[PDB]
This record gives sequence, C-alpha cells and structure tokens, in this order.
Amino acid sequence: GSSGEGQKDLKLGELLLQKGWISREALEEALVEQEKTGDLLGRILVRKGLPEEALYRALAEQKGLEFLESTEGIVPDPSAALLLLRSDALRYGAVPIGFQNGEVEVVLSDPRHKEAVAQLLNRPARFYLALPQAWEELFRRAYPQK
Repeated sequence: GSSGEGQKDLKLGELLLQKGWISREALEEALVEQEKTGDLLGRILVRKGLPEEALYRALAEQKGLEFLESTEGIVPDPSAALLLLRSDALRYGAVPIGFQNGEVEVVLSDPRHKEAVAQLLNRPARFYLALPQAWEELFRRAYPQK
C-alpha cells in the first residue's frame, strides 16, 4: 500500500465524491468506456445523461479557478479588450470582462494553458472557468463587430 498514482479519472472522481455529486455505479459505467477509448472520463459521464457544467465546475476547484455561472449577465469593458485582443483570445481560449480588484477578470473555458498565459501576460490578471457554450457567446460580446 501507500503506492498510488491516480489518473485524470481519479482527479474528477475524488472531487465529485468529496461532495457526493455522483455515485460509484455512475462512475463505473463511464470507466468501461475509458478502458476502450482512453479519453477524459468527464465526457463519458456527461454522455451517460449527466450535466456538462458539473465537469467544468470540478475542473475549477482542481486547478484553483473560480467557476462562472453563465455569460448572459456580463458587460465586457472596452479597456479589458486592450490587453487581450480577439486574436489572442481564440489562441488561448480567454476573454477579458473588466478591471476588478486591481486585476483584469479573464474568463477561459480551456484554462489548461492558464499558467502559460499568466507568464506571457506578465501583468496582474485574474482567471475564471466557464463552459465553452457561454464562452462562444461572450467572445462575440467582448469582441463585437459593426
């Protein structure tokens, strides 16, 4: 014993189990597909009829980013777009929304590169986690076109 590893499955599982969001049986149903595909079990769970948002919500605590509810109730500032352009936004899956607490709130549905972006920016920025569904609609609100 005391010789563990824990893969991406464990990372989702432990988190869900911490709050008791899903049950062992639901995890096992998805685990069988992961054994044949090797893909991220999170999608497998969602494909069994589970909510997609619950995957993003877990990813938020596992990376230490606050999860975002939706984007319909947001007003992206013009000043926010001066640090993150629409070109850079799609390159890193990030969209700024405004200056808050002396930092700039940036919403990302793919924070996999959050730490890379933090270094590249080399300026005080804040990062949140949202679904790609809300992100696509917000990207157009922050970067509109006449």
